[PDB]
Amino acid sequence: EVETFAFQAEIAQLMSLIINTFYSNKEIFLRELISNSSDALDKIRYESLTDPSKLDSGKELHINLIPNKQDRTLTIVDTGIGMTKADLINNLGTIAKSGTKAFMEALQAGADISMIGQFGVGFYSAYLVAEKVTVITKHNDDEQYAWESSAGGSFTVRTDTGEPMGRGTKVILHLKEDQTEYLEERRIKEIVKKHSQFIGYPITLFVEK
Ligand SMILES: Clc1ccc(-c2cnco2)cn1
Repeated sequence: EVETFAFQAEIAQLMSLIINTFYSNKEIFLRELISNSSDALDKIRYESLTDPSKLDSGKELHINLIPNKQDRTLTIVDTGIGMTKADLINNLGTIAKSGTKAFMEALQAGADISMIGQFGVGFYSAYLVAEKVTVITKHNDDEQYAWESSAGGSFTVRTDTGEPMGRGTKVILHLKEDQTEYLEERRIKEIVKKHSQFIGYPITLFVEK
């Protein structure tokens, strides 16, 4: 059973700007998604300080980067707090309407796309490199769900029958044909070292057969 939703107009406009603006510094998508994972891990860690049972769904707090050249996907997995169905529908747990308003003002006031994370909407930088994004998520208080969008003004949500996750979020980037450098080990390592060197969780770059 698949539910299809329209993006709020302001979010559709944000996505269109990300997809259509000429902007060469696309590699920041990875910094933004790793930062979101770190924020999600901080949240479950904080809850666990007063309620250790919050980690019954998984004690390890980490980030995995999983390239797959056969599927043309880069997957960012974290064991953070995850998202409820309501969070997914409400712009993946962001205040994206107000964040977009500020971001678009800043761009007209001199800012560039790399600054997107200062406005709480860094997730959408995935569309710098991905033609489709799938988000699989499991929060302690809800079931496992899959969100997906190829932009174009709509997203879907369905219960996920795939591999159970325990707790956290998996962002699957279905890369554009001309963006496959982001599956190359040396390129990913370079981006992590440049932009994510102070993230306080282990970031494991998986290798391929
Ligand atoms: Cl990641 C990103 C890329 C482009 C823009 C933008 C806004 N206005 C023109 O381009 C914002 N964020």
